[PDB]
Amino acid sequence: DVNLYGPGGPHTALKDIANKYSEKTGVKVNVNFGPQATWFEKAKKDADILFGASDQSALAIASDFGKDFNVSKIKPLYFREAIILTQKGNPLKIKGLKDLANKKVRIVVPEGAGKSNTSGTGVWEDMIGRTQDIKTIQNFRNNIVAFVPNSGSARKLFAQDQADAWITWIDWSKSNPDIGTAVAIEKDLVVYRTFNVIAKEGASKETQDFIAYLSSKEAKEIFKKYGWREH
Amino acid sequence: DVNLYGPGGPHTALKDIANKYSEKTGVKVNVNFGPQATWFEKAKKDADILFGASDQSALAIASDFGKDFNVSKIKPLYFREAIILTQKGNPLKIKGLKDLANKKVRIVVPEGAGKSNTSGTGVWEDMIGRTQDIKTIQNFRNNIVAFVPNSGSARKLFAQDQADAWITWIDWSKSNPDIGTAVAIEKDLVVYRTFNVIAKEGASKETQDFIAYLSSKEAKEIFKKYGWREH
Repeated sequence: DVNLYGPGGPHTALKDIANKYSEKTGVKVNVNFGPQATWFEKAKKDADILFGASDQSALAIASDFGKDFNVSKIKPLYFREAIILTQKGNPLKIKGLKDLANKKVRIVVPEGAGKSNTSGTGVWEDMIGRTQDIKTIQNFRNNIVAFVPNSGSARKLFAQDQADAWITWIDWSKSNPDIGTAVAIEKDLVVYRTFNVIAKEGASKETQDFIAYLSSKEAKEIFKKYGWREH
Repeated sequence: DVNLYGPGGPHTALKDIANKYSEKTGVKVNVNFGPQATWFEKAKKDADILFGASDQSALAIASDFGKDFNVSKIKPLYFREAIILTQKGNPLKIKGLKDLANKKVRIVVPEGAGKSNTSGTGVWEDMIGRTQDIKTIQNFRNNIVAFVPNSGSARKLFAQDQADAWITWIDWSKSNPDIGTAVAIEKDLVVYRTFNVIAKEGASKETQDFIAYLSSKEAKEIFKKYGWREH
C-alpha cells in the first residue's frame, strides 16, 4: 500500500487521482487527511508521502517527522489562487479584498499562531498589505472575527453562518459547490500557494511510481478540475 | 520602567524612539529584542508591550502569553517592503526574484517551521508564487540553501558569506547599511508586512502614553528613516 498524509484541501484532488491510479495499476493508494493532530502519530509509523497545501506549512509538518523525512526534498507541483468565499448569493455584494476592508463584514481566516501548521498562515496580511495603506490594513484586520487553526475549522465556522467571508483557496470552493459563493481577489493583491509532496527516506518503488503519476497527464487534468495550475 | 519585548528588526527604530521619548518625558523605556526564547521567561514577569515584525508572528508571540495579553488588541501601525539583500557590491548582479530563480545562487530565508515565530514565514512563497509559474517557483526553491528560525539567524549566516542572497526587509538594510547591498523586488511580486504593538491587560498610563507616542510626528520620522511607511 502507498499511504499519504496531509492537510485538508488537496485531499479531494488526491482522492480522485488515487482512485484512478489504484484501478489502473492494482496498487492501493490511501489518502489520509485533516488536522495534523488527527493523523500525526499514525503517519510517524507508515507515512510514505507527506503532501502539503502550502510551502511554509509543508516545511513545518515535515520538520515534525525528524529523520524519516528530509525537508529539503519538498516538491512543489501545482499552485492555486486565494479567494474570498461569501455566503450564498453574496448578500453584502463583496467585490474583493478592498471591499472587505471598507465594509462591515465578519471575516474568518486560518492562522497557525505558531501552534498549528496551516496553509493560511501569512496569507491575509500579504494580500491586503499590497494596498500599501496602513488604514486599509487596519480596517481589514478589524473585520477578522476569528483566527482558526486550520481550514477545516474555518469551513465549520462558515457553515454555521458565523462569518460573512472566509479567506480561502479556490480548491475549497471547487470541492464544495454547495457551500458558498466564490469572489475573485484583485489580481494586484492575490497570492498563490502551492501543492507539494515529499517521499519518505527509502521510499518503496510503488511510492516513487505514484509520485511520478502526480505529474502525469491524467493527474494534471484532475488537479485542474479543482483549480490547481502549473502556469 | 516601560518594558517592550519583541523580535529583531523593529528594535532599531524603537530604540531611537525610546531614547528620544525618555529624554523628553523622563520615563524610562526599555527595548528588549531577539529570538523569543531569549526573553520569553523574563517578559512573562514585566512585559508592558509586545511589538511585532509581522501580523502572523505577532499573533503567535502574543498568544504564547495567555491571559496577560488579549491578542485581539494587536495594533498595526506601519509597513515596509521585502527586499533582496546581496553581498556588498552585488557581485552576481542580482536583478530581482525572477533573476534569483534563473541563476545559480544560495538563498537564505527565515521560516518558522511551526516552531519559531518569525516575520519571514510565508514571505518567499507569496512573492515568487505571483509569477504564476510552477517551474519558476521550483527553481527559486531549489536555490534556498537554508531556512532559518529568525532574521537574526539569517543575518549571521549571511555575514559568514554562506549565502549570496537573503530575503529580508528594507529595515534590515537601513539598520545595517554596510553588511550588504539592497536590491528592490519586482513591484508586482513584492509583499509588505507590518509593525505592530500590543499593550498588556491593565497597562499603565505611562505604557499607554508611549504607545500613543509611536504615532507621534517624532516617531513617524524615525520609523521613516528605517523604511517604515504609512503611506
